[PDB]
Amino acid sequence: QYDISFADVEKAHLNIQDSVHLTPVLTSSILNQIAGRNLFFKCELFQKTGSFKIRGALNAIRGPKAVVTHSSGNHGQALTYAAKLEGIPAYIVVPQTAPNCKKLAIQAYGASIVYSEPSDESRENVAQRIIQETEGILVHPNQEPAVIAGQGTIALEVLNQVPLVDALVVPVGGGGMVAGIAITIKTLKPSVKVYAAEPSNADDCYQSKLKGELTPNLHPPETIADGVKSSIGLNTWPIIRDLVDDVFTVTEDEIKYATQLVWERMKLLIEPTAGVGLAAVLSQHFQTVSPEVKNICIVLSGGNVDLTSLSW
Amino acid sequence: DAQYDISFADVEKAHLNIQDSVHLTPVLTSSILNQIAGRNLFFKCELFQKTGSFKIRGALNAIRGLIPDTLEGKPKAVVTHSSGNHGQALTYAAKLEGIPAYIVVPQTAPNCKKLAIQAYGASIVYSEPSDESRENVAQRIIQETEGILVHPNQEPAVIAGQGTIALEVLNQVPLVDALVVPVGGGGMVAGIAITIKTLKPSVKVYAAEPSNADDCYQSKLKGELTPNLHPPETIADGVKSSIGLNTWPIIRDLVDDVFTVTEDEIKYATQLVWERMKLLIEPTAGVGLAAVLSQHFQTVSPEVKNICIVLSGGNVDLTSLS
Ligand SMILES: *Cc1c(COP(=O)(O)O)cnc(C)c1O
Ligand SMILES: *Cc1c(COP(=O)(O)O)cnc(C)c1O
Ligand SMILES: [Mn+2]
Ligand SMILES: [Mn+2]
Repeated sequence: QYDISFADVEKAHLNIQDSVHLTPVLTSSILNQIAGRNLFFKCELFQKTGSFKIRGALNAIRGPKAVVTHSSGNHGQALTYAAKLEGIPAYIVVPQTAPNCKKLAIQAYGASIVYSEPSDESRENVAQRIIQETEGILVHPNQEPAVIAGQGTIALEVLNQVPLVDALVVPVGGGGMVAGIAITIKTLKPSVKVYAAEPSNADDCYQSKLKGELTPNLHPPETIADGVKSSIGLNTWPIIRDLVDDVFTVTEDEIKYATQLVWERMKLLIEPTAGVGLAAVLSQHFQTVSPEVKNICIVLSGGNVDLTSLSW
Repeated sequence: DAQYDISFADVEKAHLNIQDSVHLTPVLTSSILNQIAGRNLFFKCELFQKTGSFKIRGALNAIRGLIPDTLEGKPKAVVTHSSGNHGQALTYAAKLEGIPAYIVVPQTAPNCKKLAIQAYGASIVYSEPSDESRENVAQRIIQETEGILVHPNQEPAVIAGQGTIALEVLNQVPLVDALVVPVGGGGMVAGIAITIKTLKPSVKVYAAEPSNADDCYQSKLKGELTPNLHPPETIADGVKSSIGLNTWPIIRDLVDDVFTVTEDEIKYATQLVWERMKLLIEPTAGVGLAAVLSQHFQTVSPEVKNICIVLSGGNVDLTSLS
């Protein structure tokens, strides 16, 4: 047993497969050619709300005076979405350095926005400060086990969509998605590698694997990947420890290079957090992954990006 | 003499000629866009095509047509004039086939397209942004290189290649009711019309065009070719060309209607795809959606429900905006 069950994943599928897009897998010949593998992009940027976070947010909501949470943007959008549908008012704690377009999008989704400082701590606290003030319930971005169940239903889709899939490269923050995916993937096929991808400026998931024990960022990460700044937690760590095959960390310049490659060559408007998976596959350290592993599916997790970035 | 410069047999042959090198691009949908439009829209995603637009189909078909059974008589060089996208596609096509490319590009053509043409290894030669200057400069470069002109939209093999878009859509959307196609020189909408009217003429073919460059509209009203008096100025930089002698007769006979759209309408539809579909189209590719959202398209019968819009390109500067 881990915090969520295989069973909890299918019930989440059936609980959200009525308002959730079975998003496409797109491919790319020029990108297949720079990798030297056969890349398959799971396009979760096309999802309702702009990222995969509608799954866990719907499933948490289905499966209250208010609902409250902390977000850099995505969960705060997919929660406020799934809660507006049930008439429930919503409060969203969002770091002050957090993306301006993910802020404006949360208010336009109806909810009250309250600014915190950028950290797992300031967030996880200015969150319970509103809970006390509103008597609302909390829905947690990656540790709440309904939310973790919502995201494993990415993995079911990928197994059909890519019949002959060799590896799933997944961006990790709190690890809700990559853990939720490993709970699902590793049962049905264990010759399917599960690689985690993560910026070097925020390498708690790599450090934890190196150390063999939960090793969170103790300084707030400075990284262009605004959506993976969160540390992995207690529920999701065990799964990452046992079922994730490796972790690949990437520099700011690798993330920026690979996100620009998806914009320019694939014409997909991903947020830079979604370029981390590809960054990992194009890395010096990935060029030594067994040439047997050919069929790499990369999760493009979101497209909630401000149409005016540092244009860097 | 009843024959147009191409038939459907040319399109099926183009498909064979190129299918091994061009992507069979997806047809994506958006429930929020269907809501705004009040129709079921199907976005044929030619921005995912190689070189970032559909132009690779025609440029590759024409190239392949120029190469004989032995190496003898193969072109020394290929020459064209282009606002950027045909230049790219021809350079890439010529590169696969080991032929040198010389592209004549207007100075005022987008920088990203100029950079792309150079990245693929062409020599770029600059002209004024007019139909006439593009042609005279390209004729100078032909006489100097002993090269062969592959015209952006009047060459039959290019028209035939762009028509393979319609072959795929017909497969991808079984109960398609209409195609909407941006029109500049008309190679693309002529090859589509030919293909759609030959196989399933109950499907509508509609041209979409900026009102700032409405020579297709005005030519259809008059019943004769009537180009733009002045070079057209519009944010839809891919469709400033005028229609020509080879595409005019097909557009005349087989294109059902022409919808013109304002600059603001093009801007708005383009932003709507970027934000709502997360698809990086260039403004010329928002012309078809602008047209479906226009006041005037409101008189398209409610029976014309399943509308396929060709998103023809994704070649836009990322740092450049407004
Ligand atoms: C939340 C998020 C992730 C990572 O999910 P975790 O469960 O936090 O690992 C990756 N990409 C995007 C765009 C996200 O919003
Ligand atoms: C060239 C082009 C068109 C117009 O094609 P024509 O055959 O000249 O009508 C439309 N959209 C894009 C992106 C183009 O590059
Ligand atoms: Mn981390
Ligand atoms: Mn015109």
